[PDB]
Amino acid sequence: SHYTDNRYKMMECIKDAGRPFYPHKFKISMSLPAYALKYGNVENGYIDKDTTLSLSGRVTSIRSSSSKLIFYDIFCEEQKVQIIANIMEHDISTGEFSVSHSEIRRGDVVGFTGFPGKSKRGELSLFSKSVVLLSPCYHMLPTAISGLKDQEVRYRQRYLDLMLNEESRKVFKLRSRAIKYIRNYFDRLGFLEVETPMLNMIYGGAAARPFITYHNELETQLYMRIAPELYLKQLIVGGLDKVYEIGKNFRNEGIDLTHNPEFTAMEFYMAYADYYDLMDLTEELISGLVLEIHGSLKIPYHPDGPEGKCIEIDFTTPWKRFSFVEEIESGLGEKLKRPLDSQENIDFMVEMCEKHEIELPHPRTAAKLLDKLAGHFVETKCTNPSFIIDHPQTMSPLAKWHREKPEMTERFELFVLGKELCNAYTELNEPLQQRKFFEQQADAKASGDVEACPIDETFCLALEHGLPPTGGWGLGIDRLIMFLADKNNIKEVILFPAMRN
Amino acid sequence: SHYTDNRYKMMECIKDAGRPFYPHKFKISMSLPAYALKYGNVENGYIDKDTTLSLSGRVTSIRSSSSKLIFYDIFCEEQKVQIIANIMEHDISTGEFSVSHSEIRRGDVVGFTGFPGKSKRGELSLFSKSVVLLSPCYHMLPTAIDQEVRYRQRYLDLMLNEESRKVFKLRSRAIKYIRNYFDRLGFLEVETPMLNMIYGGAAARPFITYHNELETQLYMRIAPELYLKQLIVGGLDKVYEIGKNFRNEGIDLTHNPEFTAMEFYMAYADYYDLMDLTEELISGLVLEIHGSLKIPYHPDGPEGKCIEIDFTTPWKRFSFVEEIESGLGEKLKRPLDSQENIDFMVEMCEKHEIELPHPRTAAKLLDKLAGHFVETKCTNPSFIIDHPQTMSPLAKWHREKPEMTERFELFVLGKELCNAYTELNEPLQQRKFFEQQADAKASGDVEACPIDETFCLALEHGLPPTGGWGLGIDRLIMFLADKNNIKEVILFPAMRN
Ligand SMILES: NCCCC[C@H](N)C(=O)NS(=O)(=O)OC[C@H]1O[C@@H](n2cnc3c(N)ncnc32)[C@H](O)[C@@H]1O
Ligand SMILES: NCCCC[C@H](N)C(=O)NS(=O)(=O)OC[C@H]1O[C@@H](n2cnc3c(N)ncnc32)[C@H](O)[C@@H]1O
Ligand SMILES: [Cl-]
Ligand code: NA
Repeated sequence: SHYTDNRYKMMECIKDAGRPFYPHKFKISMSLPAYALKYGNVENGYIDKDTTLSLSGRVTSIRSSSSKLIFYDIFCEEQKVQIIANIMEHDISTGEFSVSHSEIRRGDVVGFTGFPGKSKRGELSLFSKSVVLLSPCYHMLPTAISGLKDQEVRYRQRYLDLMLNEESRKVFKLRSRAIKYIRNYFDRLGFLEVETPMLNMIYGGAAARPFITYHNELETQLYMRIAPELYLKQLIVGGLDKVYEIGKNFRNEGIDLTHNPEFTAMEFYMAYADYYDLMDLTEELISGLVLEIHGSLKIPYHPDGPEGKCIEIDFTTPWKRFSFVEEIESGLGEKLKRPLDSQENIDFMVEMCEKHEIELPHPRTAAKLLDKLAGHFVETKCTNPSFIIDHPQTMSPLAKWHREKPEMTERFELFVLGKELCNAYTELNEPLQQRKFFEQQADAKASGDVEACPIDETFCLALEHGLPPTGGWGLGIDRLIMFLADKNNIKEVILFPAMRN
Repeated sequence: SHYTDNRYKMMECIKDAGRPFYPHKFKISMSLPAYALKYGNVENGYIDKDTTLSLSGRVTSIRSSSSKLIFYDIFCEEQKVQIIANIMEHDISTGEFSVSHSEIRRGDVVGFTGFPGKSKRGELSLFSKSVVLLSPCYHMLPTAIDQEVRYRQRYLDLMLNEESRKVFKLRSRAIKYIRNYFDRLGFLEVETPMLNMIYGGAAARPFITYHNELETQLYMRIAPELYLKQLIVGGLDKVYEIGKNFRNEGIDLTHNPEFTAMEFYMAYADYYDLMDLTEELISGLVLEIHGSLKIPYHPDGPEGKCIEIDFTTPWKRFSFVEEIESGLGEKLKRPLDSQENIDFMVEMCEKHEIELPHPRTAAKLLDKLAGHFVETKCTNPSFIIDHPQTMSPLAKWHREKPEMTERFELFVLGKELCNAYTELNEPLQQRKFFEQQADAKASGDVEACPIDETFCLALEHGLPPTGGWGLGIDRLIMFLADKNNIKEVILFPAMRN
């Protein structure tokens, strides 16, 4: 592009002519938002020639109306301000007027000094005496994201999206706001926020394939964590009673509209809670947060982008419960075989998948087949926030056996519009069973289940020191933002999402 | 261990007799802190047989004073309560008195139900009618805190040693204060990728991993710097991030392979602004935690000697090259990255018995000299300033000093806490300095970073004048909590073997 080349040449001409080249420090008098706050309500034509002020931002517009007069718009911290540069007011010690302004291009980061007020037409303005080129833009910028080459430019060059698209900036402010609300909710309950390792000698705490790496000096392989669950429960053994953690998990899996290989999760562990308590807390936290952002519990959503239809999500509590096995059997019209992990039920579930054209998982463990059946018959019923509850033990190796239902656990997942938001349970705190389920996990992994975890002996030893009855819970922060901010693509709520190619 | 095997045998006998086996839910009437608050003032010997309460904690002591009377201490949420179990009050529907209590051991997590009050001797007590085993402990616990056990079994350290719990509460309080400092300034907290196609932003060897679906090698981030600056190009003006970095390097008293760093980027700041902010932020936090700017520190552990660290402002500044030349009694050769000065710095390291770096780049030699001559003088919080450009590939050239940059490091007791600078925002130079890093890496420098074209393209869209800054949260907690081992401030630190 000839434009980038010429700009470099211009900057070389500036630097070798002794003129301002990338000044180190520009001292603004106030922000542009502060400027609009102080001066936005003056009368049209008002100017305070007794006050000199320095302002800075990115040039979004240049218009020379005459040989004597140049109009700029600059933008900074969500505020636009017009600069009126009149040759009569020009500080000639900064160079001749026409030379000073010939160095400026739309998109440049620049400073101005001048008198505050309002043009006779009512535009909030600075009547400038000087202009300083702080940081030039070397590329021709479009006017909006609509002028970009493709819309993947928004994700690969996020600075362009943030520069040109106010809706993108709003998303990441909302994301911060929601996380603040969430922290405050648990801080007020007396929780302690902790950090537990993202480098693990043994990965665990979820059904997910890990990233593998290696520590040279300790001569050992490590896994990026797929979940903090196993460390956090050890803190409850240690007596901290209420802990939470907000941070990244790493899952070496495919990317789609609701999966990024790193994502932000919150987990908390509350001694003496069970999953009934956790269901009530989930409803209270999420509906409070929805109310905080939206002013009611019925919020809009565009499932096919904003050129599509607009639906309503109703967060009114209490939310519907679906029982895992019962809702599958209602969809099938017959019962699963018992025990659920028998070879007989495994064969039956295979024949049910092929009957209902459900893509088989690999390998064909009972847990993975149950999950496929659930995704087909149950998760698709979850339009408004719904709990899917009481998952079979065989697919929940860390959830405590259900106090009433054989073969099930005290577990729930929260689903919104068929997408999973939360995973939670009464915690398994019995070491014999826990060891047994770890062995079954290790067996599945050895059979090719890349989402099954190895046995963690350190964790079994911790349970032998006595984990109090405890309730635990995990939430996908990014997926929460998708719903709060009305995005159907997770790449909209992560600043630098993973991209192919 | 016979004790562990025997406890498994007890729990099977319990399960097979239909007796309580890991109850799913125990509803406490109130917490032990709440119980202490409500009844801790009643007269001695007082008892309210009209009020029945349920309490739970971990058993810390069992005294079976007679066949009819058993005293327990339970502990939960930092509060101890005594349980007085008299056979005449026992709910025999839960088992005969002797059978119910034969199932409990020290260290078990248990619940009790009974009447509130105070023993005649004046101890806050529950006069219990029942006991329920909630989660047994299968191991004999010591009265008190190898001491490497504290780090490999952190739950035992927390269970038994209040000081360990105090540290991690202090850590939380400190991070809260820091978030609040920047939130009130209008900063926006952000999250940038920990998996990187290209590592950069620091001098460190990365961890290497691999994403199978995309068939691409990846690095874990050594720092978020390059992404965060892209956010200032995007116009967010004031951002910060608090999270893990990953560095594939040796562990010692101040290094863990993952650690918690805070970085922030402030449009229109330079490094003099950032020095003033560092002073205000840190001294205010020290004063908040300690009630003065002079605090104790034990460099050789708690039984060793105790010194005083003084955070009174303004803090000392040391100029990087000038202080080295003071220590040498002679001047470095110019330019500092010429082969002549590289050879001269090698001579100076041999003369002063400073171990040589590999490879022997100007930058790493300069670092070794500074480590010997300048970092050692930083007892109280001190800024080392104006690093040569050759060791500062992302820092903007000094407005006055040739070959130097507008950079500082904060040191405390000879340990690095902060690294900050006026950000380089001129793309031509930045490309040149990335090319020199790539050359160093190709010559064997495993801490030099490859060229990141996506960052250079970002700078061509115009990065405002900006000041940026990183802090090692863990190392800060070390001084605030008076620990000389980074393993004391990280819940699950990395361990050898
Ligand atoms: N002891 C109770 C269980 C706690 C949570 C458990 N350790 C766990 O990790 N569950 S999870 O369901 O695998 O992850 C929690 C949430 O993370 C979200 N998640 C999972 N994978 C991804 C990906 N790849 N991107 C984004 N969000 C994701 C989703 O909302 C899940 O409900
Ligand atoms: N643009 C301004 C520069 C910002 C910081 C820069 N990106 C950076 O990473 N500097 S750093 O010095 O490499 O890391 C910041 C701090 O992290 C701390 N640190 C570094 N390595 C470790 C390790 N290994 N463990 C613990 N703490 C560590 C130490 O306090 C450093 O001052
Ligand atoms: Cl002393
Ligand atoms: Na309700």
